[PDB]
Amino acid sequence: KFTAQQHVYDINGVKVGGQPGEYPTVLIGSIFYRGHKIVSDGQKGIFDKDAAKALLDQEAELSAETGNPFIIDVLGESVEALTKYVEFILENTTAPFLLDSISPDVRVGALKNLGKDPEIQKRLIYNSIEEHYTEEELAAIKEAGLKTAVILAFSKLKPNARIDLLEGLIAAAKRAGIEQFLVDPGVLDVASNSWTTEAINVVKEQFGYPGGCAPSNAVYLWKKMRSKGTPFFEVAGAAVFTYPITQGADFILYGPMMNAPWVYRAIATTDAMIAYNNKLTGVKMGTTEHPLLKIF
Amino acid sequence: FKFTAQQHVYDINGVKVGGQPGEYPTVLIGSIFYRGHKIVSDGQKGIFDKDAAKALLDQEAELSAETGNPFIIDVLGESVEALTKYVEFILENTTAPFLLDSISPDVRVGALKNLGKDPEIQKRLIYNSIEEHYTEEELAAIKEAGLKTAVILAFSKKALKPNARIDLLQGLIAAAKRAGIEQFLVDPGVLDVASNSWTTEAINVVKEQFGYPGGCAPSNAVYLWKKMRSKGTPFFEVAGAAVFTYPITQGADFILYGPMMNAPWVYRAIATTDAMIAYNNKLTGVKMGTTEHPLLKIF
Ligand SMILES: CN1c2c(O)nc(N)nc2NC[C@@H]1CNc1ccc(C(=O)N[C@@H](CCC(=O)O)C(=O)O)cc1
Ligand SMILES: CN1c2c(O)nc(N)nc2NC[C@@H]1CNc1ccc(C(=O)N[C@@H](CCC(=O)O)C(=O)O)cc1
Repeated sequence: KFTAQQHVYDINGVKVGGQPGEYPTVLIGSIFYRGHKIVSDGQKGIFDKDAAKALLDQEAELSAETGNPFIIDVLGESVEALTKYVEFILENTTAPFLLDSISPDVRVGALKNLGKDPEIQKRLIYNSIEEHYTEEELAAIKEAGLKTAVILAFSKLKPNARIDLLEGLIAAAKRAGIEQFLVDPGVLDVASNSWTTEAINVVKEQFGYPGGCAPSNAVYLWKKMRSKGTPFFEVAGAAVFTYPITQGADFILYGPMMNAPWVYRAIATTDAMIAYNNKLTGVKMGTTEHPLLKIF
Repeated sequence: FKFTAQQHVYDINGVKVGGQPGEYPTVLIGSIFYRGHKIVSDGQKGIFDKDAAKALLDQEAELSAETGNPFIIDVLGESVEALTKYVEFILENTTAPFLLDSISPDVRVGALKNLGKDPEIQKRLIYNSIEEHYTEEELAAIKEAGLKTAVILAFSKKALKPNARIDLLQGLIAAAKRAGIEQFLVDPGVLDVASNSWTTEAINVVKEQFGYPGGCAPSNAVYLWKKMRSKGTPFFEVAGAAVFTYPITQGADFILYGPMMNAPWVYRAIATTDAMIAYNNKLTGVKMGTTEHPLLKIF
């Protein structure tokens, strides 16, 4: 149980945040990532629409099974590609999504192209407000009327240098008109997932913002474990992805959506055990759509 | 160094168990000759496929060498004859310490008599377990054999809540000490998959207050979880990995992971959790007690 009153956000019906055991973990799957084989052209955003739709439908089916809500991590390396990717996601799921590029120019460029349909405001989450945020990003976010952003509380390493960042990143996000802050302290490698999780606990303990991370960042490149094949890679992946949840995290970017079938079953199990602690902490489940009431 | 109490680290025939989080790798305890282990043709006389049994022990040694997770064998028996034969086989076919494991105190004492005095028994045999309703005969049998390590099942129908379970110790530790036990592996018990969170909280209380190595059998309900197991591979294994790694994330020292056939996936999951926990040591100042650790092996 965290000292700070925990912020629970409703993003187009997706609840995220609260005391551990209050709400299920929100699972965030990546689509059109670098080397996503359904993409034939990452510059023009040419991709297999049948394959993309099949991933979105699988996500909805797994979400319905476990009670873990989903937000799509929509990656793009160009304004043209990310715009087409988001247009596809808008039409083919109801889920909220991350507008995700490592380039702030791609993110702002895509935002301008996507326009001012109120569906953008309701579903689009800015990924992310980072250490080197620009006044232009803040102004573009405000002009778009976005209310949720990922805050990437990461620099160049200890949890303390990550909190130092929160003018802070929260103050900057507030200037952009952001009211809902999804705090991501960043993940540098597999081993230091423990450092990230430490930063997550400070965020929830001190501020009560939802806290999460991308434990996916180095796991898929861990060839020594991945080369062992199934189910050895998947249980190692499960250990890494569930670790932040055991330390009270609210959301996980689990990497490529093709991994959803094993990720959801692992994360749902951790959620169920943590919610059983509610009986000792006095925490009330915020929803009956929870792994504890679904997976047994 | 999250626990207040100085943590006991035990050396059981070279297997280190205990410490502060990230100091030592998780000790993994696989079950052999469990009820409906299909390598047993006769559970009453203890007739088993010795080649299949040796293959499991050899696989355990290989996985242990790969990750650095040490191993103790959970030797289950339903009769004095069977458990005697199982322990005689384990003694000759591995160096690993082992749990003398029956739910019947009469079977545990019976097997102890059959095995009798042997410096190997005093070195490697761990009594599984000293329980709420222990008998004076058990304590006298344990002292006669000269055992120095026992599992303490800190569980009662009357003590479901974490604080209540550990209240049994002081008590169960006194009973063990009367039997000449010097090393206590505290197991608060696992009733179901969901209440592993309760078991893990009980492990935290033991380590916080007493500093005894704390562990459990998250295996107890996992293999009977039909809804998840019916999904098959790798869905059952990642769900089982979530259950088995959970106590370790909260500072537990050893896991009874169930049937040894599961060791290939269990070792890879637990080694990963151990590696991440040990990387925290750069911030707490805990010194890894050994270089034979997942953090230095799995990457
Ligand atoms: C960088 N990381 C991240 C983060 O840490 N925080 C936020 N908010 N957003 C993001 N977005 C992107 C990323 C999370 N998503 C990921 C992370 C990693 C991969 C990945 O490893 N892909 C593989 C190829 C796919 C594969 O091997 O299966 C690669 O080698 O690049 C794919 C997607
Ligand atoms: C009860 N539990 C336990 C415990 O909680 N604490 C201690 N110290 N020792 C023990 N020893 C026995 C047990 C831990 N080991 C286990 C737990 C469960 C199983 C198990 O579910 N076996 C089943 C399923 C076999 C299978 O489906 O693979 C069987 O039919 O035998 C097999 C072994």
